[PDB]
Amino acid sequence: VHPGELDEYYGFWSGGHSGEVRILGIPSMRELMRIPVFNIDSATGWGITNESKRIKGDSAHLMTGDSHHPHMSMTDGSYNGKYVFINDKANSRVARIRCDVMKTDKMITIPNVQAIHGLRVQKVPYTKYVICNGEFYRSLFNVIDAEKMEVAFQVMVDGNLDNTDADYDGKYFFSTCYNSERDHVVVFSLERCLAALKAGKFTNYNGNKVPVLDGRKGSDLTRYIPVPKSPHGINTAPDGKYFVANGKLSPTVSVVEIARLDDVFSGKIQPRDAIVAEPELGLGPLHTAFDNKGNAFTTLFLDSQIAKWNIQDAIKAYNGEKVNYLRQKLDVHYQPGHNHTSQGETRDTDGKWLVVLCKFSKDRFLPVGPLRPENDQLIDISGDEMKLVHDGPTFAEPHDCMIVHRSKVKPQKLWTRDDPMFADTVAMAKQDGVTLEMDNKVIRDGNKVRVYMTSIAPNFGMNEFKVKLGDEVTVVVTNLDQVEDVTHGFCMTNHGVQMEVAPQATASVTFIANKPGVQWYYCNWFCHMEMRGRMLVEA
Amino acid sequence: VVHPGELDEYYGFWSGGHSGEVRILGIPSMRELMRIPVFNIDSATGWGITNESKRIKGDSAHLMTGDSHHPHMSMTDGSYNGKYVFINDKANSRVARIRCDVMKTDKMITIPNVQAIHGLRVQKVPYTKYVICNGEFSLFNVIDAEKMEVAFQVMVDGNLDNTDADYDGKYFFSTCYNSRDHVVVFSLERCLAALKAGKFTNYNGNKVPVLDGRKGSDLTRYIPVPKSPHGINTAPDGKYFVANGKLSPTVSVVEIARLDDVFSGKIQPRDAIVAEPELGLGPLHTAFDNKGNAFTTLFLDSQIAKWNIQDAIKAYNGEKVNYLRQKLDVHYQPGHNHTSQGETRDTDGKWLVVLCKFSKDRFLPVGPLRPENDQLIDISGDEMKLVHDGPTFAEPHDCMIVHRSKVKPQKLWTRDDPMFADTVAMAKQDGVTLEMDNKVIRDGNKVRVYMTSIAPNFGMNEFKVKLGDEVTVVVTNLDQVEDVTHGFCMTNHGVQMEVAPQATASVTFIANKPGVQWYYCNWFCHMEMRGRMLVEA
Repeated sequence: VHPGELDEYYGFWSGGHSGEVRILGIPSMRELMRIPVFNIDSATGWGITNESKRIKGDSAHLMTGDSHHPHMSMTDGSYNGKYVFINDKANSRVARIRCDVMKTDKMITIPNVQAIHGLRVQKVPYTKYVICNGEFYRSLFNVIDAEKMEVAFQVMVDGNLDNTDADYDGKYFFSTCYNSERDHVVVFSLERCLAALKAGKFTNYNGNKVPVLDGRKGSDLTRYIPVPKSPHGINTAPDGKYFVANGKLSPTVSVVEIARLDDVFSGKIQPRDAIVAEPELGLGPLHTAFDNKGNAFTTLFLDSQIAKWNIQDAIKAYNGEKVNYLRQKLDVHYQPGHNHTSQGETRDTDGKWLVVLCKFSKDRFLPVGPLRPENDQLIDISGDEMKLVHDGPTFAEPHDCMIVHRSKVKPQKLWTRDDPMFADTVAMAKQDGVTLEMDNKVIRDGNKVRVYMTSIAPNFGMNEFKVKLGDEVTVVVTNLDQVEDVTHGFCMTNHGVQMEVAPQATASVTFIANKPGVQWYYCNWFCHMEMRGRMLVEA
Repeated sequence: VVHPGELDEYYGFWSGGHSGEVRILGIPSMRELMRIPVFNIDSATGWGITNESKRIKGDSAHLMTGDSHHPHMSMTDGSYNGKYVFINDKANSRVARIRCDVMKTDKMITIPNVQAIHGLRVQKVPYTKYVICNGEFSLFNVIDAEKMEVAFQVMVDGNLDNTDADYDGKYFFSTCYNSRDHVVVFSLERCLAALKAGKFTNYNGNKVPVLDGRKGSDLTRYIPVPKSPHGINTAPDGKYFVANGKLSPTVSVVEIARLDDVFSGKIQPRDAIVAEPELGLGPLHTAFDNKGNAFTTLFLDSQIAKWNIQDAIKAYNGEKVNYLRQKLDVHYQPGHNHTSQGETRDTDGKWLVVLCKFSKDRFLPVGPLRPENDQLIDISGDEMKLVHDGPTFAEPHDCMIVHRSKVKPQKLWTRDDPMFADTVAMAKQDGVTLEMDNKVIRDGNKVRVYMTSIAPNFGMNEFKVKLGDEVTVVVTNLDQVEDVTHGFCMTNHGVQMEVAPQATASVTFIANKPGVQWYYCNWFCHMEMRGRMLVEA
């Protein structure tokens, strides 16, 4: 990607422990934007603005989180560009990002659980539900309503749940049990789950209304396919025909044929009969991604490699044929966890790019101290041979990523005044008699002051206001510029308050006027230089 | 082109801008290798939340944000020594020191008498004894690099913008954006003289020495420069500085040798100037190669102008000569630019980096918030060539490029490190030896819990607290291999922290939440590292 040329895909990377989501240019691998979710963001005021606190809700007091599995919504198994879903492994939260504006717009705490592993989206007919694994010793599969951001129901299971995926028919979800020689993949029949809901075969644990179903062994709702051993990843192939459970402690992967699952649910066949391959690949197989020619790419954590293999040949070998299913092994640097192909989790898998997330970079970059970056490696798989083309230092241990063709995402260039994200601020303003598109007013409410001001580069609509020492001050800034990329900032000097105000947005922030005398506020973002003003704090 | 297996030639220290951090970049890759938290609350490392970082932030530990402005590395003597990086928080009147051995912020001060801080540079020669910055009361601040305390302040007329230093240790310089305006020149020798002679005032409840550098004073000389000048940049031969015209289409070149005679009264302030070349609309900032050329950002024109300094001197004295060598479009609205080792005697003329404020069409769209564009230009050959377009987050104001040989960080922490010394001292008063103990100490409604970690285990499986107890967790990573960072994460309490090999970190929270509460090693250290805090009603 020379200068002047554009990337072909957007990458949505997990921020890991940074609590953000990152947008990347694929194949350049350059970071284009950071979207704050679970962190406190100095740049935007996310965590500190009243709008962001409202979105955070009950968890607004949390300052950190571990951004885990980012997935984008689909319509019938292709990305639709609408939302990106992400979980906080550390605090039992799932967040939704709206891709028109690239900001987090909803966040929920999942009830009845102390941790959240694994998040994926329903593929087909479209993303109605988001699924993830919870724990409290025992496990709960969670089905969340994507558009409502509410928990629909949960299914209690035998075992401890790890990763999840979904099929390409809308009938089934599945998850790996990391603990119960064999472990299992639990398969969830959605039809049967929804039936059981209408019948009223459910419980609520104390202090909530989330309906909990019984999906333990011998339930109608679930079948347990045995698989070795403490498996990790579970990955659906882009033809809808198989899924792969990744051995981890065992040097294999088990391939299951989704068409057989009905027969397992009827008792027409036994759970083991779902499995149609068990190819030995190498030590520590964690995660499998797929191309468009029926090959798979599996990360070998202990071996530090990617194994390319062919799924039809593996099925043939499990039936005693002499065919080589392993195509190639490629060293990676070092300790690969997850890997993802370009549009890989969808029907549009194009077989161009494989990304590998390696946990230890070692000698691969300049030394920068005891805290070291991870390595994200870009692999050209478009040809017969896999080829390592780029090493991407990466911060705070991203767990997972997602790659979408640019044609499927179309962000806004400006906010719109009716956006739900600052609707409640607009509501508050209306209560005070204030029209945000034209007014610069100060409202006095007891020991509170709300200060409504507009900004048009190169100045604020209010030169100054006067408050008392001690007063709780709320500042509502509306950026009335109508030109793309003309972000304004509001910074109240020496109070540790700053926030971006994008074109057409309103933002607000609340602080105590603790310091007496003339305080300066200004436009911190390049919006000029006059954008300046004074808060006179009186003794 | 840095291929897989090849390493970058230089480290870049990039301003975090409004992110409040410093970024470490590989040059010429332009890959972000690390983020050093400074003025921000960092979720990944716990910086801003841990007791160690709160101690370093001091009187500003309540602030949750800032705008990290000018990163500059220490020198000996006109050459980077890799020891420290200094950086200011424009928004909150703070300066911070990063130790490059550990790549962490080790000191932070709030500067007195000042309501905001703009420029920051390091003394070059004989070594980085002082760090200099500009404050609005305006005040010139001289900070003791090593001690991180303000040595003295100098009151001037007009409003200070950017600053630089000479290559002899005699003179500091600053632009005034408000009162032709001026560049104030400060004589260090005469400033130190006046300190010793007691010719200084104090303010308020600080005892910071404040000297008079207003017009007419012995300490300062005001050189007139058009118009609301921005950048002030010292050429790498030490002979000139350039003040950047901004509103005026020019740069002014002052000859540093002439400044003694300006201070003596032998020549006039205006006689300092030896070239005023016209370059283009909006000249903001200049960088230098190692062949006599300068590279100036033209903001309104959106270009870089390469010109020659000696030819501009010749043209100023009537000669019929062409000083302007090339103009280059950049994309778009160039603010600052820096050359590889450019602000030192080691300037190598390999690479120019340009910070442009508007991406517009250069990257995939990503919403109403757009990245800025950091453009890498190859300046080795005759003409300048654009080789790379670097999206950057949150408006980086400034950067510096240092050769990798001059930086040499630690692989591990050491137990005596002053960054956890007071924790170590607190553990000692509790009778605790951090390299071996897993203990719980009870004190009123305080609880101190000391634990060790060796992958894949915490030394303490579980402990018991009452509801509402104030709990400090001190974790010591005892692995001895590089790159085996651990984390401590107490689930559902919004507490996480990195614990690098041999380091100690502590975090204090209230146990608000009854019942079993899991903590674990969030960072890949795995997978057993788990443990239970039992909170009892």
